[PDB]
Amino acid sequence: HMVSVEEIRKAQRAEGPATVMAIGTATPPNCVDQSTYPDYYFRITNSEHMTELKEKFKRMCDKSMIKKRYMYLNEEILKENPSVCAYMAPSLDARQDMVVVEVPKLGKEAATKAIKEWGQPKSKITHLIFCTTSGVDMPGADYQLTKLLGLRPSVKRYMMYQQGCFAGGTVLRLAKDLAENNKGARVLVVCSEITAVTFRGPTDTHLDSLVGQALFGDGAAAVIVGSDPLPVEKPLFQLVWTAQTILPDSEGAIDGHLREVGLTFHLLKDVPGLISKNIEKALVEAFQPLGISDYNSIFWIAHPGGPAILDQVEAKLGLKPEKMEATRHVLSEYGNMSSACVLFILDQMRKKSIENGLGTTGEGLDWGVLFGFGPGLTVETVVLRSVTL
Amino acid sequence: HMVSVEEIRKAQRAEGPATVMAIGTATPPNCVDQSTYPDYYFRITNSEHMTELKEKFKRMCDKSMIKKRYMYLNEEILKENPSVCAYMAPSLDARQDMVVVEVPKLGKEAATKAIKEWGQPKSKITHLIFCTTSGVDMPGADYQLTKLLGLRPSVKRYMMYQQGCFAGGTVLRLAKDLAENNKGARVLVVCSEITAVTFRGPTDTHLDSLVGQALFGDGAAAVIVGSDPLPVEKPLFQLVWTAQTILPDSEGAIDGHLREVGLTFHLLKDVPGLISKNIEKALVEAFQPLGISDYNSIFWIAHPGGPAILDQVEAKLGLKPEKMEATRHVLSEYGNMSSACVLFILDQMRKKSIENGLGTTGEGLDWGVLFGFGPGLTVETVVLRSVTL
Ligand SMILES: CC(C)(COP(=O)(O)OP(=O)(O)OC[C@H]1O[C@@H](n2cnc3c(N)ncnc32)[C@H](O)[C@@H]1OP(=O)(O)O)[C@@H](O)C(=O)NCCC(=O)NCCS
Ligand SMILES: CC(C)(COP(=O)(O)OP(=O)(O)OC[C@H]1O[C@@H](n2cnc3c(N)ncnc32)[C@H](O)[C@@H]1OP(=O)(O)O)[C@@H](O)C(=O)NCCC(=O)NCCS
Ligand SMILES: O=C1C[C@@H](c2ccc(O)cc2)Oc2cc(O)cc(O)c21
Ligand SMILES: O=C1C[C@@H](c2ccc(O)cc2)Oc2cc(O)cc(O)c21
Repeated sequence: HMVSVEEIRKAQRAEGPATVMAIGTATPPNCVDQSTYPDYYFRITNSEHMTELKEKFKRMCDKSMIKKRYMYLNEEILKENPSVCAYMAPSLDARQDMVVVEVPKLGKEAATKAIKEWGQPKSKITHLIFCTTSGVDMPGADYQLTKLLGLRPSVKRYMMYQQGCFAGGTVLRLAKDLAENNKGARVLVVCSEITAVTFRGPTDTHLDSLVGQALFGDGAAAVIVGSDPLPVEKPLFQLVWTAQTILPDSEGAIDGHLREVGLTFHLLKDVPGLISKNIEKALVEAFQPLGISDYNSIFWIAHPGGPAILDQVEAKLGLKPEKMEATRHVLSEYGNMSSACVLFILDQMRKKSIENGLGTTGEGLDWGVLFGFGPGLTVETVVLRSVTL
Repeated sequence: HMVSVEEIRKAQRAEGPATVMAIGTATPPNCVDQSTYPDYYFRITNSEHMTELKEKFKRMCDKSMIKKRYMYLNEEILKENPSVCAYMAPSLDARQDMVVVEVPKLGKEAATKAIKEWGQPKSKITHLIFCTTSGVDMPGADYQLTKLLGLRPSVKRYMMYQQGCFAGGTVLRLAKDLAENNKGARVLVVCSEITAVTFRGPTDTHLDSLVGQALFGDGAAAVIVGSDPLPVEKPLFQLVWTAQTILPDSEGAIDGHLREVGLTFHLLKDVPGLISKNIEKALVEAFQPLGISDYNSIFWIAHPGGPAILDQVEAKLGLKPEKMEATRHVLSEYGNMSSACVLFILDQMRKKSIENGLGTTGEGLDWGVLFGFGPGLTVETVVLRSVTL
């Protein structure tokens, strides 16, 4: 017969739901204690004379519910790059020189761990999604990671630059379509974030910049996503349904500009209220079609943008305190790692489910939700199904 | 009745091949004559003393096979922004201030034209892909376009930043999977490119930067992509098959770095040779499964990185001179508009096929190829099917 586009389409598409088959995570080695961060930060920025501001920063750090963060930046690198320690000094070239190298390097560590868990040859990776908010370059971090891992030159790449904190949801929403539309496709997904682009000295004029310095940390996370798993692959979660929305009345709530001074951060106090005001509508869109209206009966992964977002969502919906445990655990041990955070939380939930002998990767529950929150104000929703242990 | 993930997946997916249903294009109003550009360029950058370098640049402009380009930048803006006219003065903030506004605005013009051709309500747009190599911001150009067009707030966005010249292929590879995997999905795709980020003054120390000043122009293009066309929709092309690859021995052939001086361009003389040496392998991977080995029997869309790429591909494959007509037409009337170019060429091919009464939107042929070329060195391949006129 003559080959038709309709015959090609039927032969090239996959049959089953996109399935998470591996999760790996990595951090820079420099662990920074939150209890002493105000002293460390005001010292390495030569800002000890700003005593009232330091008291404000101490309250921010004490309320952050962060115990520690990992940071590529250390005292030696800051002494070598004093423009990065200024509040607002031309410093983008110094910051780019760091993150164009370190972002794909950290992503390589996470990716190697995901590949090791998957247990399949890396020659079988057909698609790569690389996501960061930390620097840009051409060719991108996707190309650098392809070279570092030795993936096939014909890997289909999606380079997601300057995305922000909702993009852990965005990469899963993308991976889902890549895996489900392509028979055989195995998608490597990497989110890698390094705060060397946003770190800056303190000022009393832009207190929202200081909130960033209290919350943001470094990390990379990788997942393998595919449809129609082989018997030798080990499913962890299914990706069921996705949505992205812009919240009403949220213009300018979270803004970030890449300038000569690096990545600047603008943050309205309305963000927790905006998210908690709109979250039931997002849950109804996702769960009404599944016949689910009890949000204490699903497992939760929420981007921990800060503890006020988690507290206000929990209070608005009446989530029991157990629901945010995995989310709060990652906020505690790592801080806000922008796009990577919800992937660390998915890993933490699988890990705690195994440790406590629960019946599924979703804390013994069947259905789950993953939320990303970021610039827009954008909300990403991913509906998840757990796998039985 | 308990809904299963397998039942959701079956109801959620589209049936047929991703179909281009509209193409719209837009350029800035300032038309720049290539025959006078060396005198304009050397004057406005205060470089008239560099008489030997100006003769070199005249030779580049004369060989470029470009007649004119459209540029957001004009004499008035350049006099207001002397930092942009230096080879390497700090200028990123002035260039960002231009392109963070102008890229989505030019995108809107193109998108409005695509939506008009499509003839459906913009409320039916489910997915938006925005692609640019010109600036970055949070929220991104995708958010700004959603606001400018009044798209639904729940439009699923894919913000493709700092991609480079191959990404007109990339956005079609992405749109194909979004349209095919999602019943009812209608994907708006916008590529918008503004050279305000790369424009800079001449120096004999970086002759590859001067090549960029001869070739790169501004423009935006938009397509609507969907599966399962309604009877009131009008298909133009089907997207059949896609590939991305990195060419062997091509490391550093095309690089671009975002610095305090704007986007810097590095370009090896190796590029045309690398592309022509590797293009047949790309064609065999695409067309041998379709039983096609005569590359004069398919319609051609090639990213016109420069005339030397097109000349060396044509000579390597023994293409008839007519095959590259639509591609050279766009190069002649618009220059190299990075990711947008191949979409202008698809429009030009449809327009010439109508003007000349050919049987199909692909110059009367059934099968076609679209190539993107850019940093990596990356080659994007898209196999197309035309539609009858
Ligand atoms: C920062 C945070 C941990 C502080 O904890 P808290 O429970 O609010 O404690 P407080 O209300 O005492 O706030 C601490 C201080 O930070 C200030 N602050 C909080 N959010 C701020 C913002 N967006 N801009 C400026 N200052 C802010 C408060 O005004 C307060 O100052 P004060 O003690 O001098 O009056 C908490 O407000 C939070 O998690 N906010 C959400 C952060 C967010 O939007 N995340 C998304 C990042 S993309
Ligand atoms: C630029 C171009 C139009 C010049 O036309 P050409 O006649 O084939 O080349 P010529 O040998 O006459 O080149 C003219 C001048 O440009 C110079 N030149 C061409 N490509 C160059 C490069 N990549 N870097 C530096 N100089 C270059 C030549 O050395 C020559 O200088 P000269 O006249 O002082 O000797 C052509 O080389 C071209 O299309 N090149 C491909 C551009 C490319 O790689 N595109 C990708 C963009 S991302
Ligand atoms: O400025 C930043 C920093 C960035 C980031 C966080 C952690 C990290 O490791 C690297 C980068 O996250 C952000 C997220 C935003 O929505 C807006 C922003 O302005 C920023
Ligand atoms: O430096 C640039 C400019 C950019 C561009 C072209 C046209 C336009 O209108 C806007 C930006 O295209 C590029 C494409 C590349 O592969 C590498 C590059 O370095 C560049």
